[PDB]
Amino acid sequence: SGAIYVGNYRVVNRHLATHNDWANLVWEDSSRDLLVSSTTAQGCDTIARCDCQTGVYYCSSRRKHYPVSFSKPSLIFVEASEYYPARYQSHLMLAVGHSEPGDCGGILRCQHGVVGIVSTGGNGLVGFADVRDLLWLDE
Ligand SMILES: COc1ncccc1NC(=O)N1CCC[C@H](C(N)=O)C1
Ligand SMILES: [Zn+2]
Repeated sequence: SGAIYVGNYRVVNRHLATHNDWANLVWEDSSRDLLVSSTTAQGCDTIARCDCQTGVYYCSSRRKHYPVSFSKPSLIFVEASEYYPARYQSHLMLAVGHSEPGDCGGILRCQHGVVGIVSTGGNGLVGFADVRDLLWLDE
């Protein structure tokens, strides 16, 4: 679990969005595993606008943060799960690191701000849904 709170927006993994997220929907994209909902309170986070390929992510299944080197956002094949058929997920960044399904939502940050959230993993890989191209989150 986990979310990014920026301005009057909440960014979550689309497959973990709640009834309240869908009732206050701003934007969603199944190919990116992202959903953004509107909030009444002002959010605590800021979004990185950079080309960093290193950062630190929060891993809830270890109660720890780990440093990572990750690929540029790309179109990556993701195996079928209970949430989606087998498909290509876009804007995904992979790194070597630990994850379990419940780690989805953990934030990846660089020195500039939030880069994305944990969205996929397995066998010592972890994948992050990038949010740095979503410029409207800041307006
Ligand atoms: C962090 O996730 C994991 N980590 C380790 C083992 C397995 C997983 N799970 C996944 O990768 N899933 C399940 C949830 C929906 C994901 C998607 N973005 O399509 C795919
Ligand atoms: Zn950065």
